[PDB]
Amino acid sequence: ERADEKITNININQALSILKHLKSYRRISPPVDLEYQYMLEHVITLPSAAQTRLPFHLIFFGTAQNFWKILSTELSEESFPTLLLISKLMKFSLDTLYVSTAKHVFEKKLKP
Repeated sequence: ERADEKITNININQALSILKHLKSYRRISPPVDLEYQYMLEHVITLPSAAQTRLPFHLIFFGTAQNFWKILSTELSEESFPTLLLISKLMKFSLDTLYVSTAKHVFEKKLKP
């Protein structure tokens, strides 16, 4: 950003809020096989931070399919506002998140 070169296909003006939101959020689930596969394509040992946070490479410039594969296992009532705000900043389809959250809350909280 200091270099002032927005010619790259990767955006820079929006990732600062994403990093803060990811730092403020704590992951509750073990890493999914998608993260293992993406890390083993560019082989590097997974650090311990995979147990507490979400990978930035698969979120920012990754596909929305990866987005919904990763946030599928992270759905909860407390995580719903943070993930909804992230999806607002992702400019993705909020309706899929709403349907998935409704089904998850029905199954985990309303069913018992």
